[PDB]
Amino acid sequence: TNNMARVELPVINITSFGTKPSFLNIETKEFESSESVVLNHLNRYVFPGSLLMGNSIQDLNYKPVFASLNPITVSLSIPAINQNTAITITNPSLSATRAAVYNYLKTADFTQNGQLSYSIQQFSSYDELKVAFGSNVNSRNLFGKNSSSTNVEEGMVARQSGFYVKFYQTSFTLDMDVPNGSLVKDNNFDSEGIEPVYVSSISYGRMGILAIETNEKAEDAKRIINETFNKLFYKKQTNFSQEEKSFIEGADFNLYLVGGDGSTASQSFKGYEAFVNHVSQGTFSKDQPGVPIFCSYSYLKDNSPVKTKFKFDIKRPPLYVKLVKENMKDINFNDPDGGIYDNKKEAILKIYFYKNRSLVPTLPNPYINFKIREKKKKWQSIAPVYYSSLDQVPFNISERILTKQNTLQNIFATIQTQDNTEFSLISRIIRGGPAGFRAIEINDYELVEDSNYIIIKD
Ligand code: NA
Repeated sequence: TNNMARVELPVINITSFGTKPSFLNIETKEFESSESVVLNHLNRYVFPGSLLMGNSIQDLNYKPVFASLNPITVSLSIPAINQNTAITITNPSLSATRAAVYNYLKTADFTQNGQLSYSIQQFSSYDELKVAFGSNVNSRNLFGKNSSSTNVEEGMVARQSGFYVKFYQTSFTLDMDVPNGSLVKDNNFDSEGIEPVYVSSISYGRMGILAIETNEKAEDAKRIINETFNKLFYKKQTNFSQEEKSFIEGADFNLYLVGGDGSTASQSFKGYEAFVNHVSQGTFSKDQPGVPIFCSYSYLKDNSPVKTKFKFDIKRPPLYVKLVKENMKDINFNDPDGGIYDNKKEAILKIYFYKNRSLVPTLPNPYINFKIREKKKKWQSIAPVYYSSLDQVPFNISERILTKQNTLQNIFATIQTQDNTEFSLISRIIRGGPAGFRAIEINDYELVEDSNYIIIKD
């Protein structure tokens, strides 16, 4: 009605844990998007010219501003068949858009599958999927991740590796010409003091965001996902390999589908049959030609593009480590209680790397330093000495700090402690020689406290 304030859209702050979208750095990262996925409950507000409260778009809590609008001219493209046609919509509204579109399509050549696209991103927090939606939508709620599993933080990838596949089929697009003058006819409308935005570009069709958690290794998961999407989604081919089918059988899949008929589907699944049902190309027709899957907005005053700003706070992935004695061999070389008792306890030391206290594996980068203390207690006597417990033995104590990295890039590492063998000496105890202690060598190995990891001692 009178003057209007431009509400600055806040920077969307995303905390991630070792992950970011592939298009970055090519810790903190700032970047921008200009397309927003249109959840299908909002489709009625997403049409060329649609006027929305300027402070209501980033959280997707669209609030329309009722106003009388001048005619608008849009380019209607079917990109799968490189067709472009200009149409003027005299009275911008949802229903003016649909009447123009449906009427054009009844006579036009169309597309069965539209223009295909997919892209893969790694992620660790479900907040990061906000990037794929191009808004501050609560992606945790959309994927069912706003509750805490016992001893695994809420909103997180639970398995080793998380990936999301944003994939969509664009049947047609609507792109406004920049208004030559005023988008609105008269400035009596009530925008509650706030400069509004209007919808200036829309892509139509169907879109999914497929969340994939898996315990396979990130490098192999990215590869398998990409190759199966290429084969199935791009090339309509179901002949997968033995490697692909088994990854599909073991991965957790969570699909958020912006259906091309207006429906919204959240589907969890597993298995090659399900994967082929949900990743196969949808099909369009003239009576179901697609619905808004993403859009872009422009400011009313100056038609300038509304930008959604993202700031990733990339934290270090959580690292839990457990020292474990494997292939334990305990040999009593003799023991007749006629002098001799010789026990040699040997094991292969392994550190296992974990994402959380539920023992989900992780693969720390090869530069993180793991420290293991070898506390050697050594004690000898020519004749056997009686101690009620080993606490009372006057050990010659000595310590080494062993340093190890995940050189071989696995979810565990063997800690070699001696030349030309993988075995560590845990204890050599000789008794009698008679029924007391003649020689005690025990190595107590324990992880050393460090800021780069949390020790699980179990
Ligand atoms: Na939608």
